[PDB]
Order: sequence, then C-alpha cells, then structure tokens
Amino acid sequence: GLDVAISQNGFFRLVDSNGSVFYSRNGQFKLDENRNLVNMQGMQLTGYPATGTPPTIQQGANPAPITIPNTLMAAKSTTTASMQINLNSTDPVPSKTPFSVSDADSYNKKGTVTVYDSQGNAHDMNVYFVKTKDNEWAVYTHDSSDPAATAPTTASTTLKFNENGILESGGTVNITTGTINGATAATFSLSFLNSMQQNTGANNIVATNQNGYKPGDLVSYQINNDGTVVGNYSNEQEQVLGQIVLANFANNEGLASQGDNVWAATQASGVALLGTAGSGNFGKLTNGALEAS
Repeated sequence: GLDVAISQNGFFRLVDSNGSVFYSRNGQFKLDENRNLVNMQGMQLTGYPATGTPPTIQQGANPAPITIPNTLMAAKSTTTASMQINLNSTDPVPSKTPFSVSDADSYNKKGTVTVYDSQGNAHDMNVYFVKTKDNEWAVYTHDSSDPAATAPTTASTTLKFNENGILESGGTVNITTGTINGATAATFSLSFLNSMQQNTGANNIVATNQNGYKPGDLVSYQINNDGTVVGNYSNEQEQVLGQIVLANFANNEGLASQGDNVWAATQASGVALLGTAGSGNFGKLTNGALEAS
C-alpha cells in the first residue's frame, strides 16, 4: 500500500479497465495482481512507459497504465572476484611439502570466496597462500564444491611485493571453477588489488567480493519527487519502471465531480494538458514514497 497524495495542484491521471480517463489528487495505491497501481475503485494510475536497454523515459510517450512487473530476472555467473589480504613479512616458509589442501602446515593462510555459475550453483573457491621466499607468495585455488576437481599442485598465481610491501605483480588471474550437477563452470578474473605485505602482523583477509548471484528474490520500490517509479533489486541494481504523469486544466472549476475527490474533464474545463512533477507547469511531488516488497 503506497501513499503519495497531493496537497498541491496537479491531479493523478487514472483509467478504468475500459480506457476511460479520470483524475484525482488521492494518492492511495495498491499493487494488484495485474501489476498495476490501483486506487480503491480499481482504476489504474497512468504514466509514461519505460523503453530500451537500459530502460529510460522518453519525452514522446503516450501515458499508459503503470506496470511494476513483475517478471523475475535470470541468474548471473560470476566474472569478477576480489580478495584483499594482509600478509606477514615475518611468516615462515612452510617446511612441510608438498602443498596440500589437507595438510594445514603446508600453507600460510586459507581464504574462501563463493562464486556462482550460470545455473546459480554455489562454488566455494578456496584460496591458499604459500610463502615461497622473501616477498613472494604462491597462490593455489580449488573448487571445494566439485568432488571431481583435481587437487591443486601448481599455483594459479604468485604475488610479489616490493620493499614497501605494495603489490607489484601477479595480482590478477583468470580462474575456472569445477562443474556441479551437469552445469557449466564459471570463469572469472580474481583480483588481489590492495593486498599488502605488512612488516609485522598476522595473515588476515580484510575483504572479498564477487559479482555473481543465484536467481534470487529482491527488495523495494519507490516513487521519486519527479514521479519516476524505480525498483530496487537484491543484486544491488535498479530499474526504472515508469513515470507518473500529472495533468492541469485551463478551467478547474469546469471539471465534473465524480465523488470522492475524483474528477472528469468536460468541455467547460478544457482538455487535460499533461506533464511531469518538477518540470514545466508542475512542481515536484512533496516527497515521494518508498515501500518494501
């Protein structure tokens, strides 16, 4: 239940299911099963549609019932990931060889980042750091979520730090996951940007990130003060969904009262002249609204 009623001039422009056009300052809307914003009589709020990719609102558009679709979005295979680590320059070179994901004294640090394939399966990617000599650290990776994956015997990259402990080379490497339940692997660039070798400390992962996700439910929608309607999604992205139109008449005294505070245009009032809040004839909405799904 949204509330964007108008203490100002301007009317919202509504249509009934037959396309007849009505006007009201009442701003109480519910999102119905048809994915329209409707008043208590079931009339549909109208505005300019969004078109293109990315979707945008054009100046040339016919007002139409606002929709807030409601259709899902696909999954998203990971193509980037990052891990920022602080490594201890005083760490020992492990004496236990060879490196093995199962021998905890064969490496200096282990971290994890969960990535996704196109089907949305999670792959828990384990990342192991093995100090090889002064200022150099071999990095092994392994998809812990794939039982058929070969154990890592060769490093995916080697981090080299300069005398000041700043990352000098080896900080970017393409990784391919294993496969899960017959689905194709993810292939992503793994970045160690902003990783450093401290003069003294304990090996510690400060941050990880990646850009994939599972077909997953999302979050909120809002009406901005220019009447643009935007959806907010759980992938940290947004989509414009429409833009509410306002109407003005040459003679408001001529409008036919329909009861409640709803009105119809007449010969006496003149035709509705349309625009948007915050432009031309119309000032901004007093605030807008924000609603969780």
